[PDB]
Amino acid sequence: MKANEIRDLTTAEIEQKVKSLKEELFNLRFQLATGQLENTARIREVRKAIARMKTVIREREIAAN
RNA sequence: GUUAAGUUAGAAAGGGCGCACGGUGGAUGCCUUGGCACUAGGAGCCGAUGAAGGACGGGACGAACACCGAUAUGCUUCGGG
Repeated sequence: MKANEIRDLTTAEIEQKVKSLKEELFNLRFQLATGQLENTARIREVRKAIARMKTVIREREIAAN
């Protein structure tokens, strides 16, 4: 997964992919708060995903600049 | 069993001296995760590309330490295991 963010398209698809898993994160926090989420570690790994694959965007932008 | 007058062990409310067994308390013994004085070498600055230092906040519960900064208990990317 540490490579796919570079391998796939430059910037376009990562954007709505960010918004999609941010949707997932919001849903995860809501089910956590109401006390129904089971697979907890999902909450960690989605945030890790967000961090890494917007870090990729930042480094790509600065490198291009 | 009476006179009569003489003589003395006897006691324990409690207490004193030793003996035994306990409590408390943290002395002494032993130890060290800290500290002191120094030797040899490196280094002797940081800051508007925002410092030193903080407040606030981040974790599958929530406080505190430590780490971190809304990419928040971390990440990408060269290595070592």
